[PDB]
Amino acid sequence: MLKKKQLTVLDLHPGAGKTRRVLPEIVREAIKKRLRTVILAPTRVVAAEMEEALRGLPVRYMTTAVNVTHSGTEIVDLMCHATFTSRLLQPIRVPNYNLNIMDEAHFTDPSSIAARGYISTRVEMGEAAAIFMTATPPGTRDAFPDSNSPIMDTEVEVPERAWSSGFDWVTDHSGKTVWFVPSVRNGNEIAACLTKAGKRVIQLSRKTFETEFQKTKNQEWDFVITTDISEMGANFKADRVIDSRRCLKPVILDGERVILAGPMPVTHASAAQRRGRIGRNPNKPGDEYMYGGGCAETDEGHAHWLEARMLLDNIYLQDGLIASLYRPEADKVAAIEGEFKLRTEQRKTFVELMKRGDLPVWLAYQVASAGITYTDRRWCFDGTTNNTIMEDSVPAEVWTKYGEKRVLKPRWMDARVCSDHAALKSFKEFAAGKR
Ligand SMILES: [N]C1=N([C]C(=O)[N]C2=[C][C]=C(F)[C]=[C]2)[C]=[C]S1
Repeated sequence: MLKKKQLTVLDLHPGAGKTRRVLPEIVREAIKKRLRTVILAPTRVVAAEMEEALRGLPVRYMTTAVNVTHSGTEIVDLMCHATFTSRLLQPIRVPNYNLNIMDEAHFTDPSSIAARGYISTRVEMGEAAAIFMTATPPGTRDAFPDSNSPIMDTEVEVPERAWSSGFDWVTDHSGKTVWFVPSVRNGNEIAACLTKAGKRVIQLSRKTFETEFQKTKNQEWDFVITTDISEMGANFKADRVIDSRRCLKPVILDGERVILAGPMPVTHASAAQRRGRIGRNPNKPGDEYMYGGGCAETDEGHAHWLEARMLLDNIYLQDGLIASLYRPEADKVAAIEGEFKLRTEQRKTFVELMKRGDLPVWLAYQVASAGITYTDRRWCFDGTTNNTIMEDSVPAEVWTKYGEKRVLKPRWMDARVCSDHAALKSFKEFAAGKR
């Protein structure tokens, strides 16, 4: 496993003990063999759970989610998938790790796909070893894998809007339910319907994840309404999962705009991870999984794989060489390796637009490749009339850094900057030059 030139996929079923049992054994062996090691966590929540499982082992936590005093003698580093990809992109020196361990290696965010591509390329070159830990590796076709205890699987119509009748089974339940919705806006509507019926609801999404997840431990709740982010190792002490089996898919149209297509079916990997939140306790057989549609390979042509190539084309590997995507997920995009490689100054703009600007990868690339500098926000206002961003069915307006009231009409339209109130508020602040 730990020998150079080897990539191992640790594919034990969900709840089999990959993080709490297998991971500390691997880390202990890596420290014994003097292997400079990196452990990659999908989120800050998982990074905190990993510290608990690794307590007593000398690990340098490169995240503010863990409060530890490092001795300076650790040869194992732990950081989030995004942090690893970010440090590779920035001028900062990243050690050439002998062993690369990725937990929740099924994560399909652009920085996670790019991290897999880089690490797998290093292993292919015979320079390093890697271990990818996931119950659902890329290409998996089984939405119903093994579990610690039997699960009641039921195909049923699941609401995606508020309802007045026809779904008594949803509210008649007396336990705790984790409900996967296709979007933040869809979750808001269902959460309001359940709150009106007397239920205590917590909502989770990528932007509110660390703060709102704490509420699942600190208070009594009846429902957790979440997007696909809870597929990445978040654990709940729940009795039931309700799964719409739907997700939004960012799609690049004619290479000039990004729309959020769907809702459409999730992959089998996503369905298995959603179901995998329950059936984890061998002492409580009969947790329920209610599912509202079929699976499909909706990752083919998904913007995230093209965005992963934009990231990889701008990471130094060796001379003019470029890291390829991890082989089982390479056909998800039709791209030319190196097509997105930027010159030094435009690359710095690209990185700053993502890191400080908080823009999606595709949108950051359009701005940087056009030769626009980070602080120049004229492009947020000079697009075509069809790129007008709407807020409450009326064009969104902002006061520019010059003091002029203008309609938000970006030269490149990426639907992710206005998919919910929180995203549109952050994009308005960016267009106004507030960051
Ligand atoms: N899962 C769930 N539930 C059911 C149960 O647990 N059951 C049992 C136990 C034990 C035994 F021995 C037998 C059975 C409820 C709620 S959640």
